[PDB]
Amino acid sequence: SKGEELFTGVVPILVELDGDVNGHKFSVSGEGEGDATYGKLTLKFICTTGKLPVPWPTLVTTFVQCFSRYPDHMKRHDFFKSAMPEGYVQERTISFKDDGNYKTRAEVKFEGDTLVNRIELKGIDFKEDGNILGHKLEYNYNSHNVYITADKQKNGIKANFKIRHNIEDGSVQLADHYQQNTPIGDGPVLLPDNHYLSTQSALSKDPNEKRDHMVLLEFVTAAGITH
Repeated sequence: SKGEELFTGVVPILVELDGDVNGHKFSVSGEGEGDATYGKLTLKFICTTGKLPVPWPTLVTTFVQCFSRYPDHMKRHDFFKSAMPEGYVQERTISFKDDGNYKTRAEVKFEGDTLVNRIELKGIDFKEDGNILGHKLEYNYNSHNVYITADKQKNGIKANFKIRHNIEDGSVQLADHYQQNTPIGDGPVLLPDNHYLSTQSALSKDPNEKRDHMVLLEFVTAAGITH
């Protein structure tokens, strides 16, 4: 794709989110960089409204799959880069098992040479002292597979997957994800064969940062196709 060429080096990233979860209104700003050659993401997020009213891990998937490493032999399946620079809309429903749900709508596109992810998040149906609003989730993150399929009538893709959030009692909080992506621009985009993205993420804290924040290091590789 022409789009793919925009990602052969290190690209700066900005993330901006506004959220409302059970009437708790908040905003997050993130900065960092992506190196799709290595499937690599490094960012730091800050809650600019004070304390984040949900656990940081619950927002990781919402906070740029154009930075996934597509093996050369899978180039023709990379929708995400193909939509650039004009970008794509990304919508999800995230269903926290036996708790509430997030619905997210984001636009991912270049502003100059910077890759931007602007998100609106709405959460409803949460239990006041469930694992989310009760802040019972561990500050860590598991490794997943994101299953992608073409969505031809939308000129885009769908994804489904199961995120597992460890609970502080040793249990697990499932977050079912359903995702739809639609290109914004008029250039050709790639409609992929079925495949998946293999993810891993590490969460940390900046020892000098007293605002509520998250440091994220993530690696993602496309897989599931042999030739």
